[PDB]
Amino acid sequence: MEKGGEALKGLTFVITGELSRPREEVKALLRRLGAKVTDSVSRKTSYLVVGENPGSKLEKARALGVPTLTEEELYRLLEARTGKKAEELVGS
Repeated sequence: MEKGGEALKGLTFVITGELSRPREEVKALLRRLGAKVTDSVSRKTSYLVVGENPGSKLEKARALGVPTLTEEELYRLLEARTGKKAEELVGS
């Protein structure tokens, strides 16, 4: 009876321009995860998904004070909540 519904919701994720990779695919699953996402910074944001390495996110992902959100946590609760591979392929 307890559906819970609290994977990683209540958090926002912003993508610096494009992070240097497909930010629409990961964002298409983020919304499905209940959590919200953005692509700008004014104050209420200050949350970015660190996926790539040399991604353009190096600006908000490095942040000399701003807080960045590890995309790993998003990748965890995603599978830990989806119960299936996020790629839907690869193998085993």
